[PDB]
Amino acid sequence: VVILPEGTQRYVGRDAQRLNILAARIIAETVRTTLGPKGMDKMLVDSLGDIVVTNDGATILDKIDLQHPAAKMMVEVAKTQDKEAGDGTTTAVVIAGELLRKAEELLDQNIHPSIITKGYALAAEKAQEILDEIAIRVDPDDEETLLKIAATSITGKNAESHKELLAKLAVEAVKQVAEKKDGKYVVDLDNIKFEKKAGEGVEESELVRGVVIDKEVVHPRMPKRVENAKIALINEALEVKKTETDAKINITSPDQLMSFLEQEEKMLKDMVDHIAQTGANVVFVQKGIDDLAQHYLAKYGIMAVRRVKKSDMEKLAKATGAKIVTNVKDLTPEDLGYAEVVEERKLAGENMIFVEGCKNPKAVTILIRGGTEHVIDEVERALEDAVKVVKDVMEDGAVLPAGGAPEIELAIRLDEYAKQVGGKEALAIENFADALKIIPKTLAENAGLDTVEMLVKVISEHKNRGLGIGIDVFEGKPADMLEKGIIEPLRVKKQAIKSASEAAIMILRIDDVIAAKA
Amino acid sequence: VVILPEGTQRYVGRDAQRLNILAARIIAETVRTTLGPKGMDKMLVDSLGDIVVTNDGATILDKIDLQHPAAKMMVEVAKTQDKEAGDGTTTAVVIAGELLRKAEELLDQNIHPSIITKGYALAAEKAQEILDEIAIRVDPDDEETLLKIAATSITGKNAESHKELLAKLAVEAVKQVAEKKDGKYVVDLDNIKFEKKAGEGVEESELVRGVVIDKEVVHPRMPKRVENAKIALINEALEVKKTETDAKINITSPDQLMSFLEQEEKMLKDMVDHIAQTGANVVFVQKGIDDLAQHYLAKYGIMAVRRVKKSDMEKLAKATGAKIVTNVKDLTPEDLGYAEVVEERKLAGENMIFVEGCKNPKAVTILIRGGTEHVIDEVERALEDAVKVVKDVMEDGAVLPAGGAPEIELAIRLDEYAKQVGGKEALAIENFADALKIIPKTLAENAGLDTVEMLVKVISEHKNRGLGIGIDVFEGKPADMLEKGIIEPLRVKKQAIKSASEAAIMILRIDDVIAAKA
Amino acid sequence: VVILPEGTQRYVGRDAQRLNILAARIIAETVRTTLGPKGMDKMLVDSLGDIVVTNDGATILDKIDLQHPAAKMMVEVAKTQDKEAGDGTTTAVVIAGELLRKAEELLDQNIHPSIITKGYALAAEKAQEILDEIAIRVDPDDEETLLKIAATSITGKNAESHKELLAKLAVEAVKQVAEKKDGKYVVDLDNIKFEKKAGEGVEESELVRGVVIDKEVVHPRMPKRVENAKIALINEALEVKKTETDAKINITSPDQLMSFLEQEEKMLKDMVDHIAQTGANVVFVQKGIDDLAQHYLAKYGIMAVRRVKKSDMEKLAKATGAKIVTNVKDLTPEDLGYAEVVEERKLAGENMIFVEGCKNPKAVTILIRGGTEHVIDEVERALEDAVKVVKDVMEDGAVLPAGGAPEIELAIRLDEYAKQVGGKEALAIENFADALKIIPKTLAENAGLDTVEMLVKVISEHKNRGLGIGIDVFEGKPADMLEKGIIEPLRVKKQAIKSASEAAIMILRIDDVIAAKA
Repeated sequence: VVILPEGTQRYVGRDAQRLNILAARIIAETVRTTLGPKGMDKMLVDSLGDIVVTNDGATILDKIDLQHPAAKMMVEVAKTQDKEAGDGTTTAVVIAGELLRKAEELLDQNIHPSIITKGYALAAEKAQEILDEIAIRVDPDDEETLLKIAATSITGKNAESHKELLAKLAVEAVKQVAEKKDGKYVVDLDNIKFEKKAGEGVEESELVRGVVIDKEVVHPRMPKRVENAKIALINEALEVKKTETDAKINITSPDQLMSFLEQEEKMLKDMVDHIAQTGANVVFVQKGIDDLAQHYLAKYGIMAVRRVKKSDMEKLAKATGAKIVTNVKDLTPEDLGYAEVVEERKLAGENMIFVEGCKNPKAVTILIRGGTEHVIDEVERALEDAVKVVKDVMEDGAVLPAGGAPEIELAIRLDEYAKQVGGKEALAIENFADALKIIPKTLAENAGLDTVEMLVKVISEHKNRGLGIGIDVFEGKPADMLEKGIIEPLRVKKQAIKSASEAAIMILRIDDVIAAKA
Repeated sequence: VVILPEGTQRYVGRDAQRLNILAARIIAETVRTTLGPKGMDKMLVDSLGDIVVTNDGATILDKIDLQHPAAKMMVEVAKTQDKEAGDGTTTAVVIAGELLRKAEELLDQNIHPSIITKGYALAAEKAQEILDEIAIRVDPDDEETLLKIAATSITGKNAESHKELLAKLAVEAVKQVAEKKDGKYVVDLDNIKFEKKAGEGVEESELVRGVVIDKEVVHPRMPKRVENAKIALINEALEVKKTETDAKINITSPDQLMSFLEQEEKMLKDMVDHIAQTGANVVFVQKGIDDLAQHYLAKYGIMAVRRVKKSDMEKLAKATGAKIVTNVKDLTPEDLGYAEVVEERKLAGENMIFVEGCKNPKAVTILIRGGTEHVIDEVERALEDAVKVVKDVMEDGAVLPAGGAPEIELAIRLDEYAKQVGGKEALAIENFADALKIIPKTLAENAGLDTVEMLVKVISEHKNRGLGIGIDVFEGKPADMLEKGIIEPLRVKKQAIKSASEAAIMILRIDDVIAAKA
Repeated sequence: VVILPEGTQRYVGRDAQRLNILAARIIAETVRTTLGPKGMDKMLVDSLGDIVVTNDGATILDKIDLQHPAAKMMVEVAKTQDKEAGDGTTTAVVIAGELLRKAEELLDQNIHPSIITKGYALAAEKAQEILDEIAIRVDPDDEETLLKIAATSITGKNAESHKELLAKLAVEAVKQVAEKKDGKYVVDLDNIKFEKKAGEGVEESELVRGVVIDKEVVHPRMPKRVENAKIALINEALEVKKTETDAKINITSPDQLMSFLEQEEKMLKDMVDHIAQTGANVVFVQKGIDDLAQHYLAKYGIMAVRRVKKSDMEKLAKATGAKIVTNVKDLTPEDLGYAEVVEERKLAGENMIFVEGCKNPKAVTILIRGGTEHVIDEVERALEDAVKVVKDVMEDGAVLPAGGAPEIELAIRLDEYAKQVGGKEALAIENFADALKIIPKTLAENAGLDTVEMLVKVISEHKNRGLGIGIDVFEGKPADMLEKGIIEPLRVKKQAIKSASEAAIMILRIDDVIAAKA
């Protein structure tokens, strides 16, 4: 009997399983080649011909147009990993793939899915306990650590050539923006601007203790540089105000034509006059500025920029100290901000306003320079992770070695744990532990090393020497990640195992796939 | 003669019956593999490409694009179960499938349909008396019982890995929200919000004795945290009011251009002033909030949120005690609510507002966290069922054992009831009793146990040890369900038989199908 | 640069392997469900609506229209197995598939395929030795064991309902036509004919110590039954002969039109007359028989058949003892054969000739009766196997237990062998040993038993009691196969392993698939 529409496709039991797992395995196999300091990049071109060159796992999975649903779910793993911890996106997708691969060996041995699923949930929970335990508690503020986290992050990415600098710029920015409260920090990444402009070299990028607005000084007669600038922030358009209630002038005598043109003229002037009287010499207006207004600002020697982005008004406020005022009328000197220098400056041709030298900015800007548009785009991404990863540490105060060290310890510990629980769940558990080895395994692989030999060396060397033993892909030998300074946030590995696990266990429970026709 | 339009399909008698019962049987066979704590899930992809991975029967049947009308009939059963009792969607459809299957054996024996129908109705009514009679009455808020109900509900779903936590949250939320009238409890599930947000793990989900609104503080200079918050709830927009009747300002002198602007200016300000005067320091406005208003509101150090959903306004009142006022002017201190803490906060990046720590909230929020969108989506569903099962018991005050125990009880007795009425109705009644065993049969079937033997052992032991005996899928052995806490609501089983029966009878009365071309 | 033609497909490395192996495994999982006493059958309908219902692995794979190259390669395994041992066609394919599954696990470890390949060959050669050792030697003609071989061969098929009768016929037939040159037996399965005729049940099937031919007695006045028949076997047609060299009669007088006519008559009469003179009373002619000749044979009371099939002439000779002569002229008494009864009978309404009661028939016929044509076709296949496995044991005094006992013995021993080889080959040898368990595994699987549990009991017991311990699917537990009388030829296992092994190694060696557009 015709129950489902002609065109609907369906797979049940093992077919549903074989398919779903394979799609996931293939996606993981697609991004794993990107993982690690010797991992390479992918060039992606969408339907419109837009080109994206990047090493980022999340970006890749996001830009690429996947079909198979199982493959789409893996994307969720990378996306969530990215929002919560920054780095580790390729790691989570890769681990998720391997977990499934190891589960199908069991699935094939006829272990009921519920058992595998239960075993994994146990291993996953136990992996978090171990991580919280073997993590290196650190000084949320320690610059030396924040720098290694940043530098380690900016590795195996196009921008690695200038990681010392970029790391430095990334740590400084987060430190400044970071808000202290209860010996515990909180970082709002919106207080860090990323302004990019091709030209020069990446080595020319910098941190501006203030804001870099891609705007211009409205009037040519205004000053292009103001030293000890008193900044005023208004978001009310400098123009002739009209009531909300409909209203219309009723001219009855010829003299009114003038009296009303002048009244509007006076209103416009009084606004500018009011501004001047606060002693402000620089004004940023979120909205428009009539020509007459601009003219008086110019005659006052007041520099002015109009139609400034809402988010840009906020950064200026936090950097300069200035307080945004809705109406010019309410502007007082106590609302002006400070900046050592504010000036129009041309970058790769285009003019831009620089508000720098702010006392203690609560918002900062990283100016990214580079040889081509594509270059500065992939630097901005590298920098985005660096910032988030630095953030993770200042907020968590916990760090771990990299090089596969965590995944290796976990694989040793979780396996021993398996023996403790026994039964068929112990099979799922030891399989979970096994799957974790793709991280160290993939690192050596991408480095063109003999996968089998390396694992043998690190595991044993790690078992002997300790928690920090991981793979130094550059030197192609086991090494102490801690001494090498190869370090990452605890959160990266925590979120990575959480998302991958939950995703795997969800996919692993699907024994019936029913897709309609598109 | 050409009576019907070309393309019209028609089936009569055995044909009409054979196809109708087949589609239903198949729809039942499709969701049965989802039944029980060992049941699996289905991934459903629609014509747009949106993915739905779940275990819930109603969701499945609802999301799938069914063609055959008899199949569409079954969708009604699962749906009604879901609204009325929450859990039990799949079993209702399964029983309905089985009932029709056993009925056809009688049709084939040439028993007139009206007799089979009569037997089923007799059997179904008798089943309700039996269910009401063996039902285990317990007291409405017995936390221990409620926790077993929620835990039993959560098992067999993706979330089961964390059922202890989720059960606890479900129960707490319902106990708090529940209202008692005349020694009777009534629960409006609208006083329980579910907020989702990927990141962390399902293990991080919590119960907020207050409200989590997905919005942010409208003004940057407003506080982001208010401790002993005095909350004001207003829905009228904080903007310049206009009459319902049309009006237009008729300007006649220049001095007016200013006088009217300042009047609107004053109106805006007066509102904010009035709010401040009540003592309020946190205000949720349902409509919009003018820049000028936000500016004054800010200067007062009052946190404010614009465009808050009406449903969220209602639960903020229920929770904080605040009273929703329409016009700012009518706001009073007695209209203000309380919250131990109200603060903006970022979750996986996106900002949010927490109104936590209310005295005796009447509405609460279960904040769900998870590794991926799909995971929190399924968790939400599980939480939904859990909550409704807990509601069933607080309102009904009756519970039954699970594991196919009730069905085995029903099967025994109903079969004995048959012997009583005798005749041909007796055949229909004894078949209804037989049909009821798919539940225990399917539990064993999805667990990989020998259906025939398990069925023999339960019915046997059940007859010796009574009501409590059902199947323990996790131990592949019969067991006292009451002892193991494997318990479920009386409503779940009652509503199941009701909908399963009426549907089966309706289909069974059909001896002519007439379908027009689409 | 365009090297290959558009439409050409190519896969390389892991892709070529993934594809090839997945293909092989799928084709193996497909025929897998027919293995063992509780293996089921498949109905194959080709493009011409022709229907085939078997349990035979070789028949299935040969009839299915396979697209994938890898799949096509498994067919050769099934086919070569059938030609050499009869049974084990499915086993060979199932093992080959598992062998590849276990090998990709090593491929994923990045174990060079050269190593996996070398290891598998060691395991295979070792397996042959082990088989030759554990092989139980018996008397090639020992009826007792011969019947056990046949009876186990037949079980698990449609004709098992009558495995006693059928085995008796098979063992009897092969024994009779079997030739013992020098203390060594050799058997030509061509001396055993299979005749099918729908009608009655499979129980009426029988062994004719002679030949059954689907022909009729050429002339009506000829005897339909001849008691102690003196059979004559003529090859040339009984017609007016003609020279090889072109020739024509040149008539010159009326008297010749008649003399040449009477001469051709005389020629026909002499032939028949001559035959008659030998004393022959039954005559099978391979070619035609002129109407005049028929008339004479009739007068002489000689029963004759014309147009007898060549292969039947040879069976008639081998059975009756008659010597086949080319020209009637050379036929003599010493050439006549003997049959205790040559008679015409109707079967399913069709006339057939029965030559039975032969002295020491060297060619024999098994007459197959059945309920339908399909039933009869499947019994014929069931018999073709019984006949061949019996043949195996008469030429090889070797026999082995079944129920997966051999594969279990091999898995245990080959695992030990691995240890003394060590290194990565050890891994490969272990996987080859592991792979061998799908036999016992799927035997239990098809019986509905628990694979994991069974495997543990069998191996445990086998280790305790010895070589004969295997799975008794009918009783659902381990048992002694030798006592139970469940034995198979040594050949079945030896060939299976070879074919499976050589094919697996061949596929593992591929790393580049290049397919032209069809």
